[PDB]
Amino acid sequence: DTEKLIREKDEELRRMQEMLEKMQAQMQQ
Amino acid sequence: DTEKLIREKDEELRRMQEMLEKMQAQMQ
Ligand SMILES: [Zn+2]
Ligand SMILES: [Zn+2]
Ligand SMILES: [Zn+2]
Ligand SMILES: [Zn+2]
Repeated sequence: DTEKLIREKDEELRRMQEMLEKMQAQMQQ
Repeated sequence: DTEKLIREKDEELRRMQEMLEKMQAQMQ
């Protein structure tokens, strides 16, 4: 399914952005 | 205690490095 494929990939990208965000914060505080 | 502190900070960087590697591999 094409909408499901876009959605699953987009969520994975969102989860990775959040991880990077949490990592950068750890190297600050 | 300085050696213990260095290892604990190293463990945290390794965990971040390892998650970074999973992201790059995952984006294949
Ligand atoms: Zn469809
Ligand atoms: Zn997106
Ligand atoms: Zn889900
Ligand atoms: Zn966020």
